[PDB]
Amino acid sequence: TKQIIVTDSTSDLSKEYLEANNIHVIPLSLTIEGASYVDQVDITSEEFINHIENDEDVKTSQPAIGEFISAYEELGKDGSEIISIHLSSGLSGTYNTAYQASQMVDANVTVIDSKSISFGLGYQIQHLVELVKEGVSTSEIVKKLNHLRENIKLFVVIGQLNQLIKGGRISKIKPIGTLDDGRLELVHNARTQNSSIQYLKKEIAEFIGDHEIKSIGVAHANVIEYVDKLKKVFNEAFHVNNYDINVTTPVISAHTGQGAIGLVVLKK
Ligand SMILES: CCCCCCCC/C=C\CCCCCCCC(=O)O
Repeated sequence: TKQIIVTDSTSDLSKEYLEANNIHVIPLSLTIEGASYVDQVDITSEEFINHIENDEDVKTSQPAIGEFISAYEELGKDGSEIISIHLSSGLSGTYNTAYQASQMVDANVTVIDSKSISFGLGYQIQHLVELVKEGVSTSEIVKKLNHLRENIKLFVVIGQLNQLIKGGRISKIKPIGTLDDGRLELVHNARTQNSSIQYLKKEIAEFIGDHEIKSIGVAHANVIEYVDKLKKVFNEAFHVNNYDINVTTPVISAHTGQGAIGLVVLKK
């Protein structure tokens, strides 16, 4: 009776969490100097960083449609519904490909465009896990996640602007972007790591008003010291109880550059 959850490799949730909650991941790939690697299957994050530091060209790719078709038909084998939630259609063709696959299987699959990435997607997955445990219908789940998204704010501080430009995801010093209905918009330029954090503090204070923070996540492109600077400021400003912190997946850092951070705040 419980729906089965599928996602892609861009949520930045821990492997322990994904495995513990039976979340099936369809991974994206990277092409580095003419050779491709499935993220976290054929290449580790340490290995990826070594390629980047060697000035190598990197591109990313959505999963092949056949990977979705195979997964959906197998997971649906006993008649269970599948809910397949993906990073923003404004950032990747993954969602569209999942939808196409859903029209080519006998299984019953509902595909959701999260309009987000990293913990913005991850927190939707975590809420989805809870709704499935509670027995909520798929149609109601879709509506509830739409409401939840209005309470998520995502910022990214770009590590290497030239990488972001090469990757093509811009829809509209340290550049700072946000997602606007799933599309990446650069909204501010900060002069330093420290000043970027002051900007983010003020923007988060504006976003939350007198609301509590339910979850706060920071994903980072191999720069924990920058994350720690943010935690120190945010601990004083907002008295955060716990952060979700992870090294971001190579598919994301391929676009942001090394030294980037992604801040995600879910308000109550
Ligand atoms: C450092 C962690 C940052 C987390 C927030 C990222 C916000 C969006 C900004 C840039 C990342 C873009 C990733 C695009 C992946 C495309 C995959 C594909 O090839 O289809």
